[PDB]
Amino acid sequence: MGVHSFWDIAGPTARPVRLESLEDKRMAVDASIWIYQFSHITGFFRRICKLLYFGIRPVFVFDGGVPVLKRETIRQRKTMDMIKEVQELLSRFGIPYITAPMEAEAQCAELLQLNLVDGIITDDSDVFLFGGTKIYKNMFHEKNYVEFYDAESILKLLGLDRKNMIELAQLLGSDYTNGLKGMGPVSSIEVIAEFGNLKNFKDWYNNGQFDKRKQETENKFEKDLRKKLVNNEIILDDDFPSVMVYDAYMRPEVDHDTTPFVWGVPDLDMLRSFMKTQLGWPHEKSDEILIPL
DNA sequence: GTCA
Repeated sequence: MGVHSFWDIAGPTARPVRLESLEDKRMAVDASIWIYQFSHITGFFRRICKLLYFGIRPVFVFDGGVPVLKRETIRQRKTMDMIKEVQELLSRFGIPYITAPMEAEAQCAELLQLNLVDGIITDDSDVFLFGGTKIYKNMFHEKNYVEFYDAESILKLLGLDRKNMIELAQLLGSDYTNGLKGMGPVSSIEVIAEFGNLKNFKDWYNNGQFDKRKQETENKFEKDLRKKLVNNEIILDDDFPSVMVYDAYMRPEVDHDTTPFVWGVPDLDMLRSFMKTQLGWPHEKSDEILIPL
């Protein structure tokens, strides 16, 4: 997920962290993203166990609904009784969960900004756009280490602040915008490097679009860029950059609740029962995995 | 370099 291929750009700044080092950390986890995949009880259970195995204290976050901007965009790119059975599993695991007003990602970012969590576990790079600043990526790949990302390293090493990343999304694409046809990680980062921002990029493109001369006296990088935008027949309007896309990312609907989370030990019997009730499990299988933790 |  995320600004399409934004992870490609943020990429060079990742720093590998052993999962052992995460012991005792309060971590926001976007639950809705998991439900949108996972059978739905099995995946949760495995992932939850990996989490607890390493001593992570997770807070699961759920969507309170999908904003209109996100609905349109996903559709174009092409029971909730499952959500209950999973909050059942969580509660029986002692793990707290909240339902956000709108987006789990944006809410997750707010938990970090309020010191209710230490980091965000996510593979959705839109979390940077909503202002998330301490991201753990590839938590459920089969590895012993995870990739750590923070907004400061991105700032110092790449020269990209939060506004820059929202404008990167309007080139690359994301949960809110399709980006521009023909634009990927490298064209997009270079457009920001050359013009600083999208207004100067639109201006450069409209001012030379029919002025016969400037097009022949342009740098090579420009000459190739103009070509690609024209091949794709792109119209840079007064709608570009989008003010509403900027607004959805900069001020999303979020729950300023400042009440610290509480974590309980799991319950070895409520879980063994649970899995039997639903997944046709024995108390042998259940106990063998859990009891260690 | 950008997409199956």
